[PDB]
Amino acid sequence: SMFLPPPECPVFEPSWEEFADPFAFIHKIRPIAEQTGICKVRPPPDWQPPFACDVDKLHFTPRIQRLNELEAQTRVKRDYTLRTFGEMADAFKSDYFNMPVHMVPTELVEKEFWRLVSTIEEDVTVEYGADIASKEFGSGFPVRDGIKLSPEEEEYLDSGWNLNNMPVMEQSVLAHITADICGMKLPWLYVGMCFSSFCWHIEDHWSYSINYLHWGEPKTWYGVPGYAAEQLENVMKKLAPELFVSQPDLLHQLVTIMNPNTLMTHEVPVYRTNQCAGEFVITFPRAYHSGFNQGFNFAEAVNFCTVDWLPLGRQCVEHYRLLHRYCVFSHDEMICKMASKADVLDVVVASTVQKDMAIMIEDEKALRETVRKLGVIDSERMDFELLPDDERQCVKCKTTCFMSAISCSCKPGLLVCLHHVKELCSCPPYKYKLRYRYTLDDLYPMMNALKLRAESY
Ligand SMILES: [Mn+2]
Ligand SMILES: [Mn+2]
Ligand SMILES: [Zn+2]
Ligand SMILES: [Zn+2]
Repeated sequence: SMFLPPPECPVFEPSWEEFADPFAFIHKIRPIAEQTGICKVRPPPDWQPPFACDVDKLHFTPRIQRLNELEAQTRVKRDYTLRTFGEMADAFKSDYFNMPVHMVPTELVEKEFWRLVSTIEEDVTVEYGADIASKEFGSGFPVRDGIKLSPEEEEYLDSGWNLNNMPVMEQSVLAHITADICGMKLPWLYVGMCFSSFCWHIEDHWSYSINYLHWGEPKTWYGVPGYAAEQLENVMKKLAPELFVSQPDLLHQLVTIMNPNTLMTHEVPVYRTNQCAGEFVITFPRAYHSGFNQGFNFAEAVNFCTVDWLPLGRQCVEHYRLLHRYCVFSHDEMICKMASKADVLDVVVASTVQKDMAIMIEDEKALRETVRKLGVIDSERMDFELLPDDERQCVKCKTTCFMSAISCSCKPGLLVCLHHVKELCSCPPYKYKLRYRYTLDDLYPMMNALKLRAESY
């Protein structure tokens, strides 16, 4: 067996005026949608981006998936063409149900999915496609290519809802990141089949995500609001402890399939939706989500960060430190990069960055005072943004260092963040050097530039 479908998530149907600005729309729906974690957006009937591709020229390496509840799976970063994958996907679904592919009820596929993942006797293996856009397999949305585009492609080129543009818009904050973060700024393409699934997870740095289904059979989603994140994690720790062990890298992250009825039994609020072709699903910061595909389909997704997200982004990095989890980027480095470009920032963006920068400065001031009281006296300015990431992680908590770090000449290249001064080596702290990006005197004028920009209006 029995599956009790969770209640439906909110469905929004914006008008052309409401739809025009994705960021103003996401802010409007936020009080409702953040209570459910996920929501569905039906674009105006006439917003129809053109989907065109040669199924024989689009190639990808499929990923093999075992369908077992509570079994550890890895989040990862053979060859089929889109045609041969489709033939395989259709033959599979039609042979599974002994029915024509389009006649299988969605409620049946859902009930069946939850039955097959819980039955030990069932050894069902599926395949899917998951990767960033490339020359072998590109974006489902129109992109500018040096290739004459049709007027139908031209009108959707600059759309805020074309997922290639969403990151580089001025109401976004990940836009400004100069560092190589391919996984978080570039759209991901997903080629699905019946029962291929995405395990329970949250986005890196508790970011938002937006997902468009270009074509094919529906994608079923389950979502949990951000406020219930720790409640969900506590349920998962009891039922699957193996998933919560410390991992060697970000590549080695462990995720699992878990029946939403198990979460619902433990008082975790869960919402569902069937996303159909031409619809968007938006996930809110720290909102757990999972789901599976109903059949052969093609989706495109991207992470994004609004001004609303900035304080949660800072709380996330603090949460990664407590867990010894690797960061994708330095949150402080992003803030300082935006401060250095205060003159060209959006006014609402400058105002919000200024507020996070004030917290960063006061926390930094307190951390430096504490390390000075531990006996660290020597200091030297260091341009942390020039170091590759693997060369600036705290030995203890793995945090990406930017504002400051502690080094000792006895451990060349090793760094600790200012929370872990006692974890570097056995030398007395007078042998240490405080490496800093900026003095407090450099920071106050950077924050003032944001204030001037924000007060202009
Ligand atoms: Mn099974
Ligand atoms: Mn996701
Ligand atoms: Zn640390
Ligand atoms: Zn030492």
